[PDB]
Amino acid sequence: PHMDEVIVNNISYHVGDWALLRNQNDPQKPIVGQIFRLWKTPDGKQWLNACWYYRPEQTVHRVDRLFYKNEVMKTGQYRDHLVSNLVGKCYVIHFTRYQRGNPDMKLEGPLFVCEFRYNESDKIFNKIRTWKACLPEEIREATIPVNGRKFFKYPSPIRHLLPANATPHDRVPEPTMGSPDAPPLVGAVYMRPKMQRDDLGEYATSDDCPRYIIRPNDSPEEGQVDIETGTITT
Amino acid sequence: HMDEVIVNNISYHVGDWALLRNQNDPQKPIVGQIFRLWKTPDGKQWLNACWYYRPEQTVHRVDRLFYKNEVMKTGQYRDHLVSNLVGKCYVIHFTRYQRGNPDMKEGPLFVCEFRYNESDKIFNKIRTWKACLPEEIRDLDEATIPVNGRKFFKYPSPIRHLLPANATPHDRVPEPTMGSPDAPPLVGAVYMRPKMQRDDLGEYATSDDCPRYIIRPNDSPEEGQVDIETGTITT
Ligand SMILES: [Cl-]
Ligand SMILES: [Cl-]
Ligand SMILES: [Cl-]
Ligand SMILES: [Cl-]
Ligand SMILES: [Cl-]
Repeated sequence: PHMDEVIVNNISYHVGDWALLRNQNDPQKPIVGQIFRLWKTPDGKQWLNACWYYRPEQTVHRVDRLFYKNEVMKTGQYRDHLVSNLVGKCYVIHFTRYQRGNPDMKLEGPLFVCEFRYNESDKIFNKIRTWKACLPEEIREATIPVNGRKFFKYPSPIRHLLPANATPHDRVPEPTMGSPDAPPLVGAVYMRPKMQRDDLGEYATSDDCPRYIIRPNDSPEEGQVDIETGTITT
Repeated sequence: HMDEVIVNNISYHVGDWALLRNQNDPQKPIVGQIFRLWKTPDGKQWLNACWYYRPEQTVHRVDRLFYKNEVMKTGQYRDHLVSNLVGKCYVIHFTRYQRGNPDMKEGPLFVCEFRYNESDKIFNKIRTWKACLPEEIRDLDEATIPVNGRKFFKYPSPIRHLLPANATPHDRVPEPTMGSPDAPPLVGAVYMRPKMQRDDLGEYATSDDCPRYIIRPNDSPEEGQVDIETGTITT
């Protein structure tokens, strides 16, 4: 609670900003996060606190779970970093909002989409339906409407990590830890029975899937696909 | 991002000296000074205090002397839940307490002369006291009431009884033992060293010399007024 701004490599950061931080577990895949607090310590160094958002490969989940192209999940981790950890800006958008249009902004980096909060303790994904309560209180934006947008969802990036002797009644596995001051080195996958009803299109094995979701190999043959965001309009 | 914190109907502000619950000893609180306060997304209120050790919590020569209520400054800037605050206190700078008294009224009176190196176990006399404070009050001037002819009783180490039975003047500096990591050491250690002839700060009981403003154990003067709580004597 000292500073309203910090500058790193000729770039400003403020509380509320979406930014990337150095990951000690993978120097090429940065931690995606949002700054909640800035300050200076007695020694002159500048510090910040960001709520960590995990990439799919960093979570523990069923092997059949599908993700959006650039999906991230919010955690209960709020961590302190030397501002010299910042490696650039990005932008995380709430899926419900992104369903209806694009952010009216000039993104200064990669765009990530979030639909779920991740319960690190019980390994449980929960749809966030009140984005506002997730943000720092001192920031609680326009949107460019798009006609009928759909989302390609893709299989787990760590689906190849299912144990050879897995069963649908296995205990939920633990993530693998690397550096203590970093996101999990790698999550883990496990097996469960199919389901009939699937309101949010979470799993590839479910009988039902929402109409705005295109599951792998469904392969439509009409519309315009945005390779980068894996979105499609028609 | 907070201005003040109210615990048990007591207001705490940055730059304040206070007592924090010590998980190694519920009746011997951590002495600290509040460097900053803030609220986390969940609403809990936090603070960052610079820890100050008591003698029993440090590693030092078995013949080291200490003032009554002496504390040392450390490099430990720790975060606490403000619920940890158990009371106010005040830490005064030896050189100041040497000339007189603080001109104010909210708890136990400690004095600090030395800062403590946790890596090499070195005590270094503090000459620039303002540099140890939070930036916000670093240049704030305080009132001191002059007291002529004040001397200090020094006291033998409270953990002298922990000297190994086979100690020598050339044994390596020992390590403290840690209890809770969310707390200062459960207890420090003592070791032996050859004594010195010149000792300006009156640090050791075996030194030939001792400055005039210090009175070592057994060296009792048969005149003057003694304040029991602080071990100060005048006239
Ligand atoms: Cl899952
Ligand atoms: Cl760091
Ligand atoms: Cl595609
Ligand atoms: Cl010593
Ligand atoms: Cl705590």
